[PDB]
Amino acid sequence: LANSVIDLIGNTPLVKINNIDTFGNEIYVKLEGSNPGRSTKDRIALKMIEEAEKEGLIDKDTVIIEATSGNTGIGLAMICAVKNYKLKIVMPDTMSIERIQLMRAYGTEVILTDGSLGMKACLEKLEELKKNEKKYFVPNQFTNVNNPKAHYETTAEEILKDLNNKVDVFICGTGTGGSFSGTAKKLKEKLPNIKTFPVEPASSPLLSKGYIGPHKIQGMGMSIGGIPAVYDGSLADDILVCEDDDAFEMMRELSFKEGILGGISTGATFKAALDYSKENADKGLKIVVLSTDSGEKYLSN
Amino acid sequence: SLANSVIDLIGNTPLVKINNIDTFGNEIYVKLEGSNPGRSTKDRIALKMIEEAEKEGLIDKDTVIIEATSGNTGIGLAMICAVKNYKLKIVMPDTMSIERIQLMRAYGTEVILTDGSLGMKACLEKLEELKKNEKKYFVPNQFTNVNNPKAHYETTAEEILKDLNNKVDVFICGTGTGGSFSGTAKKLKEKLPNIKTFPVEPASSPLLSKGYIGPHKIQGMGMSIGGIPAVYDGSLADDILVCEDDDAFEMMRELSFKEGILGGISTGATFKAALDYSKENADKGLKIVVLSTDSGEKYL
Ligand SMILES: *Cc1c(COP(=O)(O)O)cnc(C)c1O
Ligand SMILES: [Ca+2]
Ligand SMILES: [Ca+2]
Ligand SMILES: [Ca+2]
Ligand SMILES: [Ca+2]
Ligand SMILES: [Ca+2]
Ligand SMILES: [Ca+2]
Ligand SMILES: [Ca+2]
Ligand SMILES: [Ca+2]
Repeated sequence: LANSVIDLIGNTPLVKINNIDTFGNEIYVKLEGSNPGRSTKDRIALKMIEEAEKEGLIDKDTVIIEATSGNTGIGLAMICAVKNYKLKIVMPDTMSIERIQLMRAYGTEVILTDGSLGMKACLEKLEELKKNEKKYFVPNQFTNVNNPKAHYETTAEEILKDLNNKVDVFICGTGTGGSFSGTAKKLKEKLPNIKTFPVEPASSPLLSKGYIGPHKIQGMGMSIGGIPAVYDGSLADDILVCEDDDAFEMMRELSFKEGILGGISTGATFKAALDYSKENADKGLKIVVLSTDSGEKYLSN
Repeated sequence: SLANSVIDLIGNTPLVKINNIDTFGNEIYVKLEGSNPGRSTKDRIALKMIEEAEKEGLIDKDTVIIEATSGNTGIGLAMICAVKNYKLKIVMPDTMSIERIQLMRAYGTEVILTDGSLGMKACLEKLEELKKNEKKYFVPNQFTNVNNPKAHYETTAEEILKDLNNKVDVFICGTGTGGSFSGTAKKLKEKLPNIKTFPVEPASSPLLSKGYIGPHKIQGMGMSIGGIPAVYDGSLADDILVCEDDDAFEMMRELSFKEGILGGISTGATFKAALDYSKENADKGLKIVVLSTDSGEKYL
């Protein structure tokens, strides 16, 4: 028994890749789409809220307000439904409409900004919304230590446990950089020789080339006007990248060949990992790819 | 939770207690079959129908799998066939959610549509033409295949018994084929002779309770193949429950708003029926289990 869907967060499965040729290394995909909110962000939504509760920052009538590209908003929405908190989300209008529909299904109010202005415009709009709220809490996933800490505490421990501490490589897409940075930090503490790589959009190559651009890999990319505080670049053994169309193609390869329905970022991160495996062919490496969300919410794209 | 493929993730779904919605002094637990990798309970029957046919020698590498479905059985089959590299063709009514078509095609399925005003019977008729064009095929036929209710008899029911430590008073389940209801109820009644088990049908297509069919919006429920499916066992039903379309939608929204449970339309219908039942039997301390057949994302 679970007492609520909150008890279903985490403990997600790790699936081996069987049909796609992985070049003499083993690739495992951690399916964060299995979380009740259908993304890894359920983990950070839960920890950011639970820690704020313990700190006395959230009353029953505190309005939670967050800027998000979607999944953190969905995770927060689901948790706020269970907890009976009021949530307002600011999101760009360029993200999948299914994100809006999911948040609204849980009772969350959505405020939209012009997506050509990036997540920075969301953060600016949130400042305006604060002026009309008597009592609020902003989780601020871009700076809140409880974003990477959630992954340090749970995501990484699950990887270590499921693979019996045999992990050579970990690869993860980045937006805030929290899932990469928190997970890689714990993995590196327990497995000093592991290699950990973040992925970013080839069309918004902030970490690899120093500039941003428009791209279609929803959830990835850094558009707040700098590198998020929760990203820890010292953990990156290299920066990997993926083109928009390659990300979409790999998403369909995964569903056609493995029955794995992941999001666009999963396609991007997996493509990067498969390229890495090919470059490192026949080494018998155990490579773990984080699939951030499931692919259901991208049928409209 | 290391898995060799998504097939290993089928089953062992969670039972969640309802805590915010008023359940009238009984405990209601929802079995969340949306947690399956294909997002419905039909993953269980897709897996058993295919695995049993493999063992029988009815599926070779070049055998085309052909099935009529309202969606979820097709999605389950598609995900399993993707892993196993079998060619799948599905016939579905054009009145079901477009997300069903997109999901099945994502897994590589060829999806053929029939006019939904004609019901599932039209899908079954269309299967005849598809059979003529294939040298090797297997039709799982969820409406007649005992491996549909047997999957639930073997796994779903045992998970319910295990998770509640054999303390279950009432089981309530929506019907389309009748397989999930009939398989699960059969096992539960073999182990718990006092348990009450109820199927739910759409109030506006009350075939079992009133002997006629009609239009409804509770996708996945209802019987439109031209009679009662062979896998439905009406001797297990302690009564026939129903739900109206509007109430099913309202309850779907109540579940997501108040419990953070995003279930399909049939989950709203089945849950509303269980709530009504619980209200009529208020304050008896009954342990009521409701099967939530699928998750709600495909209805957006
Ligand atoms: C198939 C289905 C049903 C009916 O289940 P049976 O076990 O075939 O009676 C109910 N709800 C949904 C969402 C379904 O896909
Ligand atoms: Ca150490
Ligand atoms: Ca290093
Ligand atoms: Ca390209
Ligand atoms: Ca009462
Ligand atoms: Ca035999
Ligand atoms: Ca195929
Ligand atoms: Ca195909
Ligand atoms: Ca009504």
